[PDB]
Amino acid sequence: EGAVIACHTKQEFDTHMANGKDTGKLVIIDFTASWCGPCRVIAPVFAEYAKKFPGAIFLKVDVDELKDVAEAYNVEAMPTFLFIKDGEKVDSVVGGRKDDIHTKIVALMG
Repeated sequence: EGAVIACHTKQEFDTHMANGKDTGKLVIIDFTASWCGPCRVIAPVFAEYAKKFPGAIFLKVDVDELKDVAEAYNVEAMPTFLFIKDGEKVDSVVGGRKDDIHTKIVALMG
């Protein structure tokens, strides 16, 4: 319903990722951290993108909660936005680059 889904377990992450893959929707993951200032700044923006693009799935993964998922995706700066289509990584934005994130959503959705 145009909401950011906070994934608190790998199981939670995987079920939403599978839903995206299955339904052909773009999935955007915000790899974030509670200690991260830049993450805080971009958080409400990511939430507003979720409302703006109800046809895409917006996931939030706290890197200290899901250390294995962050590792598997090679997250090495915070925040990192990964773009997933058909289950596979297709793009990324490193840092709270508001315009770049918007541009990439619009472009990858169509």
